[PDB]
Amino acid sequence: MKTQIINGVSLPNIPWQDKPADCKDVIWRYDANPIIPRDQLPTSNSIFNSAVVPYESEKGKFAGVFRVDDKCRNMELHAGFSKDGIHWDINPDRIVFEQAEKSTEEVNQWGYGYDPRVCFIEDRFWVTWCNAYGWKPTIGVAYTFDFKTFYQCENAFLPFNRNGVLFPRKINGKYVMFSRPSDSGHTPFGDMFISQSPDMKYWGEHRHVMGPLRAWESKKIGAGPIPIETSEGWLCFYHGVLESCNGFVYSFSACILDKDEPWKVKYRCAEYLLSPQKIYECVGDVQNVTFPCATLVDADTGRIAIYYGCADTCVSMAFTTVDDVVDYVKSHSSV
Amino acid sequence: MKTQIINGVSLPNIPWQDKPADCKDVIWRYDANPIIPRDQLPTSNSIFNSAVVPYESEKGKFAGVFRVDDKCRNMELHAGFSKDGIHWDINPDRIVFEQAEKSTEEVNQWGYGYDPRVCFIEDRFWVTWCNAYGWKPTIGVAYTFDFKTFYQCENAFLPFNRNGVLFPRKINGKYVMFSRPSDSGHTPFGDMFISQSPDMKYWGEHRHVMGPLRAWESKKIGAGPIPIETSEGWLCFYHGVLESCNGFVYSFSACILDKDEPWKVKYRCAEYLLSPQKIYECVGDVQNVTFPCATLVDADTGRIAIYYGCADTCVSMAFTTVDDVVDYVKSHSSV
Amino acid sequence: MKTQIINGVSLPNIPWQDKPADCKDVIWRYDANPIIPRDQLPTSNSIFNSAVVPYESEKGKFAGVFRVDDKCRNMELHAGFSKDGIHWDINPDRIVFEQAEKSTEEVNQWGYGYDPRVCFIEDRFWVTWCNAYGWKPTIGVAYTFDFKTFYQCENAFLPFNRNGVLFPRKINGKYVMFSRPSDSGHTPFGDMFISQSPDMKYWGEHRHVMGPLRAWESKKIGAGPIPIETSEGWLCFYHGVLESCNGFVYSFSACILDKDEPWKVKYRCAEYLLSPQKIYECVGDVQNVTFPCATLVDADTGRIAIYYGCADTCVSMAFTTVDDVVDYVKSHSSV
Amino acid sequence: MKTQIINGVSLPNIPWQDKPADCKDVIWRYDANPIIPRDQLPTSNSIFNSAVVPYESEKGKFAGVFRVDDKCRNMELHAGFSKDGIHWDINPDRIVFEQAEKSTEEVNQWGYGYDPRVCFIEDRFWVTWCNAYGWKPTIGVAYTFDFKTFYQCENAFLPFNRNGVLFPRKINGKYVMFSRPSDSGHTPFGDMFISQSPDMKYWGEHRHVMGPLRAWESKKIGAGPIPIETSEGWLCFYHGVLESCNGFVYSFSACILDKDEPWKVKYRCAEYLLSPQKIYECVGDVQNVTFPCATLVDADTGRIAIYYGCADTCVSMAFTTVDDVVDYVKSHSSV
Amino acid sequence: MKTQIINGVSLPNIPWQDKPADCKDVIWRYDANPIIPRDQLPTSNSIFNSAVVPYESEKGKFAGVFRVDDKCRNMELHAGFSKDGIHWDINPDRIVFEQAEKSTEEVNQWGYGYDPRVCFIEDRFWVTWCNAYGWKPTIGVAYTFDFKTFYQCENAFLPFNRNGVLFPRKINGKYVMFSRPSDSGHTPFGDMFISQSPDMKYWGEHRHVMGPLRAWESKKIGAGPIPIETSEGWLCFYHGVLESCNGFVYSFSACILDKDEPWKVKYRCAEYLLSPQKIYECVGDVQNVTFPCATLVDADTGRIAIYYGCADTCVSMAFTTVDDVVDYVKSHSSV
Amino acid sequence: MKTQIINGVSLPNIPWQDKPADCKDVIWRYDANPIIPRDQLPTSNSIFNSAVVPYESEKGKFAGVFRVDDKCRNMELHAGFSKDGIHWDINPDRIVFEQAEKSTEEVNQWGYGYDPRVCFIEDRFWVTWCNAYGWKPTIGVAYTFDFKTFYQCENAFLPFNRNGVLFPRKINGKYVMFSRPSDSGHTPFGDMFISQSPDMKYWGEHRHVMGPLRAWESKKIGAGPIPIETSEGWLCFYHGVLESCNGFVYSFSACILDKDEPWKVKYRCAEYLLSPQKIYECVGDVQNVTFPCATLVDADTGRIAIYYGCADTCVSMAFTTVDDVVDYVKSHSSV
Repeated sequence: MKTQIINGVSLPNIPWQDKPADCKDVIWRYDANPIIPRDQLPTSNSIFNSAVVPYESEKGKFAGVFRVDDKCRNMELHAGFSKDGIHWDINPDRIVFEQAEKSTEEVNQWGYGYDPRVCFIEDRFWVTWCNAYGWKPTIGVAYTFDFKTFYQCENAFLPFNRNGVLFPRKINGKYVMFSRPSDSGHTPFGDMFISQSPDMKYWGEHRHVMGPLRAWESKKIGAGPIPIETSEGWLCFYHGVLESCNGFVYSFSACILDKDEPWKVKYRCAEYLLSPQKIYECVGDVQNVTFPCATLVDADTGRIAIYYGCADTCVSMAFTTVDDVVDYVKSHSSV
Repeated sequence: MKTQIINGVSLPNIPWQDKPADCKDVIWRYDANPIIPRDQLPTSNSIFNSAVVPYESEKGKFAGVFRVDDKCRNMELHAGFSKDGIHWDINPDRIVFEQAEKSTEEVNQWGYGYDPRVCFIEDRFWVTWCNAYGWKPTIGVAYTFDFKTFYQCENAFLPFNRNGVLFPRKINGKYVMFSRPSDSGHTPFGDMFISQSPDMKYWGEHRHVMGPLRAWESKKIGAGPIPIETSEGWLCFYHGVLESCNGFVYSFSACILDKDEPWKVKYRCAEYLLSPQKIYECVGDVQNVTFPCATLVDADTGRIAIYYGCADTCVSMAFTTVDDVVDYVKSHSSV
Repeated sequence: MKTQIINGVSLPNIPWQDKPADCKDVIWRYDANPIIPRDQLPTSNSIFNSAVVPYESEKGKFAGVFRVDDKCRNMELHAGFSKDGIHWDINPDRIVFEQAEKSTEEVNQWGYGYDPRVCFIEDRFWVTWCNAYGWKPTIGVAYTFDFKTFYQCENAFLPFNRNGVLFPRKINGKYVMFSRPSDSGHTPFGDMFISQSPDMKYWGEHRHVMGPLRAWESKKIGAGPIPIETSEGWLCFYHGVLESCNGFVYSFSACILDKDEPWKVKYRCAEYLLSPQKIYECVGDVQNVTFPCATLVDADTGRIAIYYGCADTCVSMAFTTVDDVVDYVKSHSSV
Repeated sequence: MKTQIINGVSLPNIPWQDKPADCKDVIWRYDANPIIPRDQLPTSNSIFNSAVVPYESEKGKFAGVFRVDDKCRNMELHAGFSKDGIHWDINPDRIVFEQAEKSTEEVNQWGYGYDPRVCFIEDRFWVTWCNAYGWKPTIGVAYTFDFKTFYQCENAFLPFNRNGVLFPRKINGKYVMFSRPSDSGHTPFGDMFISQSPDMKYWGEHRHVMGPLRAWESKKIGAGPIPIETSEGWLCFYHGVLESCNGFVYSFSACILDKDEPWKVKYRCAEYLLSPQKIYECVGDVQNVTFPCATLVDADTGRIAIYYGCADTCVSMAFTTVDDVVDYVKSHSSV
Repeated sequence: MKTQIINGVSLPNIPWQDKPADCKDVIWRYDANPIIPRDQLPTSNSIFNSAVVPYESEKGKFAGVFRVDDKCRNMELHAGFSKDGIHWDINPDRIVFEQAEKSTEEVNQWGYGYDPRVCFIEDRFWVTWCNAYGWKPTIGVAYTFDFKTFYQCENAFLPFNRNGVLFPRKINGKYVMFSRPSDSGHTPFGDMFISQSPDMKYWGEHRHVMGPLRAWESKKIGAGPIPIETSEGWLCFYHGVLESCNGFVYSFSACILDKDEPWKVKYRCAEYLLSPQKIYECVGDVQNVTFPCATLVDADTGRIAIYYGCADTCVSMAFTTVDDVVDYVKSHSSV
Repeated sequence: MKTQIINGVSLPNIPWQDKPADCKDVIWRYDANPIIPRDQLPTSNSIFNSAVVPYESEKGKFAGVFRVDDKCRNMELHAGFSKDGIHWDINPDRIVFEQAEKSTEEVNQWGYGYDPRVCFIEDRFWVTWCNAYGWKPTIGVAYTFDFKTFYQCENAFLPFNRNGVLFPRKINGKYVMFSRPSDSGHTPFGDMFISQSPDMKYWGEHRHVMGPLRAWESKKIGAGPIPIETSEGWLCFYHGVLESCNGFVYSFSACILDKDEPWKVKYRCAEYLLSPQKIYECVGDVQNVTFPCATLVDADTGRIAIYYGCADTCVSMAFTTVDDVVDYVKSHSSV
């Protein structure tokens, strides 16, 4: 492989399909999407925008935290497990957080939770999600050792904020998180930022990453899945939005960020890499949405399994390789 | 049956399919939806949101008033008839009202009409619909004995108002109608109210029923079909709206209102009972709409057939029972 | 006088100043405006848009219901009295309504109230105002014999409505009220309607009066003071709104309506008769507001004394005659 | 035929399918739509709203200019060629314009271009499109002899303008062009205009054609394909927009314009002639759009083949005849 | 003087006051503003944004075209005359236009007109203003020889457009006009353009001049008075808008455009030269507006008298010199 | 004094004027407002919303940071000095920040700054303001020892945020700062929050304080001057906004927060304590604004001198006492 994975893991059992002969694109979709349908739970209206990591357990080789909206259209998080990373066993009830410290008992009342991202750091799995604080969106933080008990920490930021995604390790001795300042409604703007923390409680040294640039990403952008560490820097899949007369179209692509200062962009692909085109992407609760929240990387082969939400209804998968994405990113670089 | 139907009628011939074994919902769809396609009339752009009652005719056992939108996209009411309540013979031409009284000859000019509701009271069938008075939406009122001639009455209210639905008997000596104060466009709000009339002309004693509450019904709500009288009080299906970044999603559910003072809520289901999920509910003139304007009830068995507009394009059917709805309403109740 | 006053009163004591020689306008202002300053009460933020009638009491020859906004910016009604019609003794505290019938003890909770209109009809003074019902604007209704105790009746209408104004007698056996269908915010529209009632409780036979026409009244219109009965028909001052890039401009003018069917317009003045031009009309809590809620008419001479809110801050007076207004409306008429 | 085609061309090779026996419409759809899928090019996100004329070359009997949106969602024009008018060989790469005079070398920088219209005038093919001038939409103007080299002229008008369409000959000594004053975003208004030029550089004598009228066209209208010259006058297919709560629905119909003063409407069909109803018209990048930019007319038979955009995603075809349309337009005329 | 006036006139009688010793600004105000009060006509609501030129007649040495809004708030143009350029004799009645050619008898029906600009070219005075075409704003054109009879020509452009200002001579043998593409309401955007015409009927070769830039001019800009020809190029006073939470603030400044191609900016002052600060500029029908439509320039001294609208209520005057303004524009230039 | 000032300062030379005999208010205005006019500096468009503390220097007994908007309408901070606290010597030029550490030389480029607040903490003066990071509002942080050199630190938070106000000592060993999550425009919402920091660099443990409540503060609220420590807890003046049809009205009041957990509201005055009512408050750049950013407190007497911006135009002074404010706040408390 021309581009090496750093601090990756060996995933010979990575969900995978080969790139169809007629497929002329960098990324190709799994041939039996969606892998998690809207009604997989008795109480679920939709299941989408969901986080997955390799994790060995009684129920399989992968685990995850899943955005589940019930028939009240309440937004919740459910833990889930899988042997092959495709057919998922999702807890019927929501994660009920325990507080890591007693000092956050008052403040962390449950309201809602959506769009989680999950990664392992040094000794545990960290969950971020869009958490309600007094019914306002900010970034929630929790950790878990076993995806059974979840320990909630302080919300990282003030509202209004969304798309909080942790880098998978400390950089220069500091935890680093993508976020994306927003508002109280259907946010019509959006630049990506990073913020830094020595202890995962106090955040600062905020740095602007990038903002809306090309047409497909002209209205707003946001961080997708956990950054992938690479010979070239941080490989970051991200979402971008185009505004039509009828609403929003959510596509995603990728950029490469400087290894030591992730807010500096080395390359940024000028094209989307996947956009709403199939029936399950264009038809649902929210039309024309493809929203990546997790990837699996096999460091041995550089194969990538991408999980993305479709039309805010279901979860689908797609495949590509680190070499293929990096190559295309660099060969079609914006600015 | 645990809950009794009060002042109901015997309908052994009610359109009916049994609940499938795989089905985990309170309400299940007719397996051959839609029952009325958009192009059933030579001039129809769409047929939806329509009123249906038992009525013994030369042309069948059921009659109705149908919202028909033509290829001007004008909005009109058409009388229809059916033997089985599933296959309909809809008049090719619109209802042309006659004024019940001379005193409305000048006032009631025909501009538009949509979303009729119809029920029998005492000696005749009463029709309500969203009626244009100087191209502003209010509640039109009319009656008929035969679904051949329609006698138009005074508009019940000042604009701007929509979703006028009559209770099917007097209550404490007065006619009672649901309505839903609106504005001059795509109304971004809406609470259910009742008004009271001794004579079907003068209205007053306005009482607030309820407003938006759960996420699925957070933008606005409004009355659906004619209220059903039960031992628990009034069973009322109603629509609720969720606003996404791309627009509105119309779902519907049910509440139970006090027998004597129906603006007082006894139970209200926190969950929708049906939401736009099939292709014909999600794709059409207005995506993501399931909109109930009529139900049939067989008082002998408690079976309910529900007619509902789909994507403002066609008319579909769903089934449930009074007991199933009531049990679920009571056990999943909001406030 | 050329135009006669019908069913008026002898008011030789009417507040008055003669038309200055250098005046060219149909309506001239009192020379020591405002007559009621924003801070006349210890708790008042502003006092404006207020109602006045001849009433003989110990505290004088005139009575009224005044809109008072307090230093919370709450909207309240205070009763008031005056010997000359110019200097006002206003109650320091809000009218606390008593329910006329027990049937409204539940429904009529006090939320807020503004823009009263008042007239004597056959045996008492009737009061209308914009009344909160569940914090939504509609028309409140009350009566009083002595301006000391106020008896609240049913709200005449559903929200959202404002500018409810009674005609000062029954017409064809029915009470008649101006109103103006509105919305839940700073309403960007507005036509005048009348509604009719046999008993001041149930309302129906709604009729359209008129809508925005000329530029000065192009955004919205609304009834002002009590209709004045005349040889020409009903003389009605109404406000109209023009929208600039910075907000609204409230002026007012007059129309003449058919005696028998007051929704039919006989004459309507193309120009405003007064608009915001003085410092106390242009600067204040809401700039450029000129808003009449009462007139006194001396039937013996045709003298009219106009009370009008200025900049939503204070109350001011202006003067004109019935013949002048009538001549000018008829000779400068729209449609 | 009852109506004759004036100044037309003999097109016995026109793409054509007969009206189905079950078709009850003026216009019927090709039965294998779309004819150009979104991904016909390796770089194409979507191909729609496209211009076609008869033109003899080595690659076929018809040529075109096609709107292609690439995977950055940039808007470009690509020339294309076809043997039958149904299977199309479109250039992989955009038209790179040459300037006709040196005088426009400075101002005509390429930004974007979409919705081209093309017609033959005396000695060459003219192209109009929506051209960026400083990223504001206006009407770009060019000509070609071979569809291989394109020569750009002066932008016809100031921004903001869209839907510029040329009449296929001079009228009263002058070139005549449809356009449609717009704004800087998703224009929520739109009337059709004509402007006149002696030389295709300077435009003047601007004339209003018509504005939104019927419901299906209530929000805005614009010109579609090249006007067809006829014994009854100019036959002009046009698009019209209705606004639902979820956005815009684009439909199209026809009108007939006076032969010598084409701003004067003679007839105007009250109904749409085609509206978004099939799955490739309702689902896509932009839901519910059918947008006609080109027709082919066989003057011998009166057969018409219509090229129209679907869902801003793909290109489709429909068929009708000059007589069928003209008769329907004249028998179902608005005003 | 350092900067010379080109093609100017000797104006020893120019209205003038010397700069106060305490004045630290480039432009100082006349000390008895307004020079034209809102009520100078018996019918006028407001008189503002008005055009003025030197012109010898029986009524004085200056003549002009004045925007008068009457008590309907209709917008009209009135002719006016002055002996001293300060006290004005304004015709009580509107200019009623005569068509230059009979070919515009039909189109040029009068709707409204405002914001006139006037300059002498070769042999007559040319008048532009914002003219209604079918109640939409565009630029009207007309000429006069004596300011008594006015000859209307073709509207120069399509709607929507405002701020049409002619250069006072041909340039490269073409008429040159500033305009400012707008929209149907209170336009929230605006760049300056020029267009070119060989005959004042057909217009083309459109060139972008400049856009909003500095904070005080961030929302939109527009041309002011007739360009003044100097040895630095064209001295062009222009208006620019800032948006606060309460509305717009209109200030004005100056730029210097290239002699040969006036769409190329040589200098552009970063600061405003005058902004709303006085009571008559800040209080009125539209608060915070200072709007220049005319200047007199005495070529032998470089004195400049500026006429400008204040709060869309009245006309005021200010003074400066060509040298003062050119030095300041250059030494405080933007880009 | 019933209430004590904790950790206060002896200020016998506090600017002061005794309450007028006819003053029926908690707070009374200085009788020669403004104390700083819009044009005190040669460059200044307006000077308002400014920060003031006691500080012994060569230029006086008080110092501060002043918001100066220049004649580009750029927003700046200027240091200033005063002998009496009423007559100010303000630097003609902006504060150019030094970076406290080189780690912020890249990130902290100057764009704009406004609404400064200043207080002493342990060994230096800390400055917060609304600081542009990539032209997005957030809270800037700096310190000074002498008001001559200012050392900039890291922005406390992500955009979008404003009204950052530091408590004047550590609480529980942490710095505590008011802020107010906003958006990218004229923010139509706003709640007060605090955030906590060990080191003035990293922030967390965010706590909701309060949001809009009473009509005068129905739209949004925000922290005003530095919190004052008191026997009753933290005395905090804050601004509140009401929205009319014409824009915003900015008033201000006071609340009392828990000494140890300042996000917990003990008392909250239901009424405003000062609103826009004088000509310098109601008329100017932004109408109807009274915005407090600094108080002086004499701990010996309880005298409070209040600095506040008026109409975004000038600075005024008001007067009150701790006991007067605390008593009124306690006896007129909201929730």
